[PDB]
Amino acid sequence: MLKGKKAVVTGSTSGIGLAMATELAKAGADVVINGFGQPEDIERERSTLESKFGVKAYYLNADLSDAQATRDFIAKAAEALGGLDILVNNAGIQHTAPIEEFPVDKWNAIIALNLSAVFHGTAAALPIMQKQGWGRIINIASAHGLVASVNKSAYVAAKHGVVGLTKVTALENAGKGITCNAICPGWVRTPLVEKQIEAISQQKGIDIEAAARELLAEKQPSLQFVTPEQLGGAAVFLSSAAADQMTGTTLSLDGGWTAR
Amino acid sequence: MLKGKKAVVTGSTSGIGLAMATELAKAGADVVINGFGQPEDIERERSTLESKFGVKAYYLNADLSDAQATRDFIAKAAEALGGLDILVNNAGIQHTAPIEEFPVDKWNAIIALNLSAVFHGTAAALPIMQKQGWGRIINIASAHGLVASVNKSAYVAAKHGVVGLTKVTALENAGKGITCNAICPGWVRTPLVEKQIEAISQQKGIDIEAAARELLAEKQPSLQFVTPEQLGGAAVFLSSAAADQMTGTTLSLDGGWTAR
Amino acid sequence: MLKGKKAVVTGSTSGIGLAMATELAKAGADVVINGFGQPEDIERERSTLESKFGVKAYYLNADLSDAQATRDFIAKAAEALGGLDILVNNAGIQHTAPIEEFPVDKWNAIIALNLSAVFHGTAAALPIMQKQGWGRIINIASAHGLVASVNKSAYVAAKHGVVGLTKVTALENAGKGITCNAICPGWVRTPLVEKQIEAISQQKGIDIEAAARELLAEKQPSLQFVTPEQLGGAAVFLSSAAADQMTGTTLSLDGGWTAR
Amino acid sequence: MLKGKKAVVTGSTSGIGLAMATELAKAGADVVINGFGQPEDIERERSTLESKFGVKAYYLNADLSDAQATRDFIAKAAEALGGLDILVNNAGIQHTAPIEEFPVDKWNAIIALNLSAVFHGTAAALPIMQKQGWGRIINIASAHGLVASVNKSAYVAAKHGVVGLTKVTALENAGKGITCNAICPGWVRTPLVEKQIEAISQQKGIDIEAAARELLAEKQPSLQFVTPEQLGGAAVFLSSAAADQMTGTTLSLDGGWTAR
Ligand SMILES: NC(=O)c1ccc[n+]([C@@H]2O[C@H](COP(=O)([O-])OP(=O)(O)OC[C@H]3O[C@@H](n4cnc5c(N)ncnc54)[C@H](O)[C@@H]3O)[C@@H](O)[C@H]2O)c1
Ligand SMILES: NC(=O)c1ccc[n+]([C@@H]2O[C@H](COP(=O)([O-])OP(=O)(O)OC[C@H]3O[C@@H](n4cnc5c(N)ncnc54)[C@H](O)[C@@H]3O)[C@@H](O)[C@H]2O)c1
Ligand SMILES: NC(=O)c1ccc[n+]([C@@H]2O[C@H](COP(=O)([O-])OP(=O)(O)OC[C@H]3O[C@@H](n4cnc5c(N)ncnc54)[C@H](O)[C@@H]3O)[C@@H](O)[C@H]2O)c1
Ligand SMILES: NC(=O)c1ccc[n+]([C@@H]2O[C@H](COP(=O)([O-])OP(=O)(O)OC[C@H]3O[C@@H](n4cnc5c(N)ncnc54)[C@H](O)[C@@H]3O)[C@@H](O)[C@H]2O)c1
Ligand code: NA
Ligand code: NA
Repeated sequence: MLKGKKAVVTGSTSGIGLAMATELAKAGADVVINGFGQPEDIERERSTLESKFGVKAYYLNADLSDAQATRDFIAKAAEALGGLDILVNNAGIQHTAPIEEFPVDKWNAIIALNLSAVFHGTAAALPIMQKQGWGRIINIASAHGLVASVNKSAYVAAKHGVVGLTKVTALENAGKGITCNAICPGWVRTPLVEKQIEAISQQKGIDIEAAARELLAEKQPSLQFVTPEQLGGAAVFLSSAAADQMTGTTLSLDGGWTAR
Repeated sequence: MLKGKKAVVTGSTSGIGLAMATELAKAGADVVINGFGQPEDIERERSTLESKFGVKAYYLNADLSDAQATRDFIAKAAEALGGLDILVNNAGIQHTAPIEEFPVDKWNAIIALNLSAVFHGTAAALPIMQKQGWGRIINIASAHGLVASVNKSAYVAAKHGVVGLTKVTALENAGKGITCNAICPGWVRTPLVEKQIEAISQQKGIDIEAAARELLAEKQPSLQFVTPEQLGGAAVFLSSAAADQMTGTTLSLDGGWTAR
Repeated sequence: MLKGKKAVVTGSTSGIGLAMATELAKAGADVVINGFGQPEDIERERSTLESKFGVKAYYLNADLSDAQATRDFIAKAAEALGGLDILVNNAGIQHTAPIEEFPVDKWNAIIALNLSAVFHGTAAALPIMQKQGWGRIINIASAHGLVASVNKSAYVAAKHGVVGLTKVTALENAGKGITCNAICPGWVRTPLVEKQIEAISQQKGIDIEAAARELLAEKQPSLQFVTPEQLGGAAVFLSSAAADQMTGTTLSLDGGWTAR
Repeated sequence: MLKGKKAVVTGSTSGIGLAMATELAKAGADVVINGFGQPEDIERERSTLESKFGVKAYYLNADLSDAQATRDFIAKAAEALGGLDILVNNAGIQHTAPIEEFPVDKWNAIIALNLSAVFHGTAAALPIMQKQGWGRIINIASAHGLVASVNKSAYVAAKHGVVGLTKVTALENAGKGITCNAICPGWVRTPLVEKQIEAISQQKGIDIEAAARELLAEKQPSLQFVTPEQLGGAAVFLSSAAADQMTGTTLSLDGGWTAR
């Protein structure tokens, strides 16, 4: 547990990030959440963190595709929390197309959010962590940080970048009480994946649940989705003392994707 | 936690394996321990598992360099425990020499224990796990399962083998409720490493603690040893529900060794 | 050999790229070269390709940190050559600083050139290669595409990105007669590295050649630099028929860096 | 080219090894071949190396699953050739079964040949290479040296072991003029694979060529087999000066297998 700890999760209004936020609050951390969505939904999430788990929670809206906005977000988060012990760099987007058709503006958007925001958020968080001699940076990469699939040039590039950046962060901070690791999930049935399921379903002329099975069968040997709650549990483990010497590495929760 | 669970740890009379056993018993598992040592020491360890943690504990002596003895060990362990939910394949040895000088009998001994015993123990455990639709196989590999160092041909080969075998085990059992993963530690200050520290100390004409620092500085960016307790905590995480879709992968606790 | 082939090498006015260009021309390819430098030097290089090797050579100035300029460069290159069989994405820059001090504009410049230019150049080249059913895309990544070092966040990220992008390119084009691979060199004594050598020399108060030895000793077990000519030979091999089923992979020429 | 060079290829009476031998002889090396088969066939192969390529060729029968026989084989090979510049450790076997059914004697046979023979052959060859300050050790691993498939526990373990051993060999010999690398092929249509094709064909009730397509489609994105001649060309490249700083690494010729 994490009582007393101060955590920030990017892209935590929904999906994996919301589950990360929830598991951290359940472990006793105060939490800054972030991301887009309907204002009434975001506020109900923020207030639920506080009323279920007895922590402080803050929502800071920032579009993390802008470098300065990300750096300012971290400073505001730290001010809200009174410190910053755990940063989860989670916000991300996807777009599928073959390379020769891949929109330039989608390349730029995915690099900006999925890769550069991790750099700017880390850069802003590190001096706070270095001053207190304790920190956790948890980057949400992907199985696509280690291997590739067709039609995902920007995302694969970005996620491979995140894995590299994680290593660098870990080595620069080696021995300082700060670790940096990349969680690399396989398929998790959030809206980011439901769109891909829907696309397969129209391509193949099949019901959505058949399409979900086809999506799994191609990549994920277990034939089951990874859950956001599992991922939250992994982030809680990374934040624990057992993981004090776990740094610069990848934690794959991928149902076997990368074993073959 | 693991209340009700039945665990076997090979090479658990001392070192990392003893800490694994201890963390599993603390989480509520009954435990079979194994390995060499003074009989009075081994019995005090066995009885301490029971009296501190309120579990059942058994010591089964088996030299796991013999295939049949390993397979018979698993059967006896399962009979003692009334089942087998978690197998930790930990027992291992080391010998350093350059390849052209590496004793053939040391090659054979390290392959037999560090690689083949993992295969024979898994083979014996799997049908039990397959019948109950739940299992954890946790192989203790090394950073030397992913990268190399000089003078460790047999050990590096073996540990790379263990990582491959882990993948295979995971894929054959994908979706059955059984996962298989390899913990890959960096330096942990057990007697296996203290011998290497002593060897450096004589080579360099320096005190043991200087030698320990030199051993770390060459490989492990954090400049701190991984602890057996950290490793036990990782094994407990691998046994948890959060790790239900973690299979076929490596969990590096290595102070940054593999990041560079 | 490559008689008849049409090759483009980015960042080929000096360094590794010039050697790539030279080895390709020696194998009989016509070559488009690119990059910055003194106009008289660039023209002597262009004319030397033609007069020593009896090929056609063209210099096209393009700043490949601009997406549209890269895409237009490829189109102009193809028009000059009358086709495009081999693309070597080589141009790159470096900047060293720890993350919290790393200039934002240097992050952006290194991502733009070292990662995004590979994407835009590939995207423009692919349809030409797809129409003729033969192509080679050769991306110059680095040992820093697979592992990290301190103070190189942007470059490591970018080069890891290039390795991911290489995979994607290879899978999208699998079986079409087009391969895509990443050459991953260790240290090569170009001006990009001589600046780092000079920096070590001032930090340590030592002569340049001592500093060059220290730079090698830390990373590169062979204690010798990789040469640009070796790299050119690797690119020629990748362009050969023996490499028709070599695709989506990395070719490390790194003196052992990534083995440990 | 390799005029003057002295090469040994294990398991070169047929398959990949025969093609390796042939490409080396074509490049001008004298060659020792090895392996099982009909005596009239083996002698026609030996004499053909000499009469087509104008080199000396020798057949030495040794069962390389025996350590001493392997070490004695190398000594006899060196005596026949008058030296030993290039060793290709190629001989291997396969057996498919799930782990719990995998015969113990097949585990032992595959570890002995596919892993331990590489160690014993390297150990015997190294002192010869160290004395002349030049050598090439080329280990034939597999895509199964980097990733896994079901029902191939022993082979995957062994091939992962070979990749580890390759690294160690390279680091111990770093800077001595000796390199060690692992070629990692995907599917190559030799008798080792034709048996697996036949097995699929009976499982699925389909013609052999359909079965060959299914075998490729599952693993190898290019949908085409790697050829033995391609592999021979890779071994010739590894033996060249361009590869003087290529050491401790893997060269994947796998049609994209490991990119996804
Ligand atoms: N779903 C999966 O299968 C899967 C697998 C591996 C990795 N991932 C990664 O997990 C992360 C979360 O994915 P998800 O599936 O939960 O997606 P999601 O689409 O469900 O959630 C994305 C979150 O990011 C926020 N966000 C989007 N653009 C933003 C911006 N510019 N600035 C700030 N916040 C922004 C969204 O509002 C939301 O909170 C992403 O990095 C994704 O790449 C997902
Ligand atoms: N110490 C480290 O730095 C380190 C790092 C990474 C991986 N490892 C691995 O962790 C495992 C445990 O190592 P350790 O450092 O605790 O070593 P250790 O020498 O302290 O303990 C080895 C244990 O194995 C037992 N054992 C030895 N031979 C056996 C045999 N033939 N049959 C049954 N049991 C036998 C010993 O009695 C003891 O219980 C080994 O697999 C080792 O490779 C260790
Ligand atoms: N030198 C090494 O040790 C080493 C090792 C591994 C990988 N690399 C990579 O090899 C590649 C070449 O490096 P190098 O050492 O030859 O460097 P270099 O500095 O000697 O040459 C860089 C080349 O890129 C050109 N270039 C720079 N900015 C450009 C721009 N915006 N547009 C177009 N061209 C531009 C330069 O004019 C020059 O031709 C880079 O991608 C580098 O990352 C180098
Ligand atoms: N065929 C493939 O798809 C493929 C792919 C990747 C790696 N490999 C590896 O390539 C190597 C050659 O495989 P192949 O497909 O050519 O197989 P093969 O069965 O066609 O040839 C095997 C060769 O090894 C010899 N051999 C077998 N047992 C031996 C022993 N005990 N001692 C000495 N020689 C012995 C055989 O006589 C023959 O010369 C093996 O290491 C295999 O693992 C093959
Ligand atoms: Na893979
Ligand atoms: Na490494």
